[PDB]
Amino acid sequence: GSGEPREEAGALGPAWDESQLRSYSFPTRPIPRLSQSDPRAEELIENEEPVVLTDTNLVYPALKWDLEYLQENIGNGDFSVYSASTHKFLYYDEKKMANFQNFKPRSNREEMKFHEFVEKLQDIQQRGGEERLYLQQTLNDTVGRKIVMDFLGFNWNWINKQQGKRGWGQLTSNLLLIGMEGNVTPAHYDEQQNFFAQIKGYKRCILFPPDQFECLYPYPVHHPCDRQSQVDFDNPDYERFPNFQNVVGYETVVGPGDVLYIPMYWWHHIESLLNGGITITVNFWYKGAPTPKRIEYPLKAHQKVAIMRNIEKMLGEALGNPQEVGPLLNTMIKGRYN
Amino acid sequence: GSGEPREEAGALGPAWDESQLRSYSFPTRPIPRLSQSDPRAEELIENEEPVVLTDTNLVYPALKWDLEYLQENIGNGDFSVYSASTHKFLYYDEKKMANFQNFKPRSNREEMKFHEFVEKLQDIQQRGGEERLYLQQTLNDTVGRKIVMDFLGFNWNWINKQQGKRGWGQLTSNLLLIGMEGNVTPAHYDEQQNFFAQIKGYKRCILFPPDQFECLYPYPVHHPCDRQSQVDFDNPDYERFPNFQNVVGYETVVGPGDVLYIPMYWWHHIESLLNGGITITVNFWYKGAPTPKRIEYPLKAHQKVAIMRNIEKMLGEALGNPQEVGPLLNTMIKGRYN
Ligand SMILES: O=C(O)Cc1cs/c(=N\C(=O)[C@@H]2CCN(S(=O)(=O)c3ccccc3)C2)n1O
Ligand SMILES: O=C(O)Cc1cs/c(=N\C(=O)[C@@H]2CCN(S(=O)(=O)c3ccccc3)C2)n1O
Ligand SMILES: [Zn+2]
Ligand SMILES: [Zn+2]
Repeated sequence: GSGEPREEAGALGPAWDESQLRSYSFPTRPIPRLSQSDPRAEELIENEEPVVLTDTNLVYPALKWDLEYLQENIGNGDFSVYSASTHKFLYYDEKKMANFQNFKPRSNREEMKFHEFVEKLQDIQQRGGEERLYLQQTLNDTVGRKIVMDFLGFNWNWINKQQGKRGWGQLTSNLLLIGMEGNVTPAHYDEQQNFFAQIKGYKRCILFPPDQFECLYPYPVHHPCDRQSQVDFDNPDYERFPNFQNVVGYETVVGPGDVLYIPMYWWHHIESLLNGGITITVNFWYKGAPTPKRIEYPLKAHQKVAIMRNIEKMLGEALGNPQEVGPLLNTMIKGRYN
Repeated sequence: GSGEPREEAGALGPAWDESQLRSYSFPTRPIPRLSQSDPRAEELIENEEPVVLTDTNLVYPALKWDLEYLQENIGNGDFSVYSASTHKFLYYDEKKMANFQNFKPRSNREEMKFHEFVEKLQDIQQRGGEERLYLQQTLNDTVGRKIVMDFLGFNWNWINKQQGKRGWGQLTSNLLLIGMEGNVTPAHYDEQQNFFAQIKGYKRCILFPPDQFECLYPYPVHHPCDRQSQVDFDNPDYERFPNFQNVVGYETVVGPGDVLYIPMYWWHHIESLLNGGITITVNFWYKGAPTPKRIEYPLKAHQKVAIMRNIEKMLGEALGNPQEVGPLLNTMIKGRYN
């Protein structure tokens, strides 16, 4: 999967061991770890394939970040902090909750100050509780001068050259992620290009190419969990999701200084290693390049994914009610295309 | 189904008996036979429900038509004549035959003069052959003066008032249908409003409302047999088409002078009665009224049918190949909406 664990400099031991990885039913192949100066890494990014770049220095000034330094300097703004009773955080589109009245939400959001999230995490650790927290906040203007200086110290030269070379849209946001050990963001896909810059701790990243759509069974587009896989990776229901027995992933473990390119529409399952301490990540999201004027066949897998999304959307509007999308689609194919 | 057979005037016996009707697996209810002056008949047509009008005099001058009079006066143009080895005529869109290379056609068209079709039918009857023929030709300018006079004698006053009252488009064509006894046009639906004017002989008409789409399993839109039911009414495959066990039809027998309104998108199965002689029919097709500017919910069944047709069409163009429509639709719903 992730290969034999890397050895940290200065003979400080292995960065992790296989007992910090969760157990799943599918095989994986390693994502390549390359230098940013390696043309193989440019070839991968251009072909919209994942790659771990080891030496971008993208967030070099942020490698000194921890909770004390952040609490001291990140400012007095509000931070979105997500809770969870188990290791799996259950995200959902709150705007789409109206369409599914029989939807029980289980990972609630709560805005708080940074110093509150820090002492709330210290609250849990000593009381021995099993509640998990996950801070996920877009970096804004309300951060202190020191964080602004660190932010200005990012390798904007390298990443801006990446944005122009690939024809991507401009940077949409930076997401700061601080998570507890063992936290799991379940498999889902995003519609923007992602540079996943690891800062503190180690995160296991399992990626699935867009052509695995058939094996990962995303929720209906109108469901609050749109773009998330319905499959419970810890207890896969092979009767509902038989092609999950065919899924093959791409796996890597990113540590401080690593930058993982997650191509747009690629599924990713992200977990903070067991017993590995808190994790810190900053993401760089770019809107993908505009679709070519004339079409090249055969279509890319992510184009077919977008086609399916648009059919579901347009059908929900045409029928007036997203709940009728399913029965019409079954009416369309039953005994005609299946 | 069609009720007890009507008694012809002058004590000339029953117009038909139940032994001239084919045997099928589904129940039926009678289509109402009404006077054109009956408001119930106007209510049915306005609600796009079938009705048999008994006294339109729509094609009154044509009631004297037979093969001798037609051969004498219909002119020297070409007439499309369809052949068939069995009673079921297998029509298909020749333009869509490219998409389905593994399609074997079994009811071939052949253009000929009217006098040839007449003596070819006399050829078959005396040689005892089992080959069937079905003349289906749009009436054009190349018809003799006498047929023009008969055509001018149609009740244009009544039918034009119908066209304006319902907001329909203008008349698209008149189809002259001359068929042999026992001929069957299998179940299919049309996208225009139809006034089905019976002239000679009797035809059993079995209609299914558009909301029976699920029970009648039409071919893929890109298939040459688009808009036709895949179900063999003489040997229904309940394993492929389980909801055909739920279908209920509307049934009637039309004779000379009867006009059957077949509403747009209504399925119809039309058969010339066994041992009943040749049949003559003229159809009047009108494009339906333009769809209302703002939408009224819930949708009509035929609107959902049109929605499904457009998804299949647009998907075939987007993917570049109609053969990929099926697998993408299954990919879309398998384990997500089913
Ligand atoms: O725990 C982890 O490390 C894994 C993890 C935490 S958050 C996350 N992803 C996201 O938060 C967004 C939500 C929607 N998309 S988006 O449409 O591309 C977009 C991008 C920019 C602005 C708005 C929308 C990705 N991942 O994968
Ligand atoms: O044997 C019988 O009596 C039954 C029978 C014989 S032919 C027939 N139907 C048709 O020939 C057309 C083919 C396509 N449509 S259409 O889109 O509405 C249309 C209408 C006008 C111009 C062009 C297209 C109906 N039926 O039902
Ligand atoms: Zn994501
Ligand atoms: Zn028809």
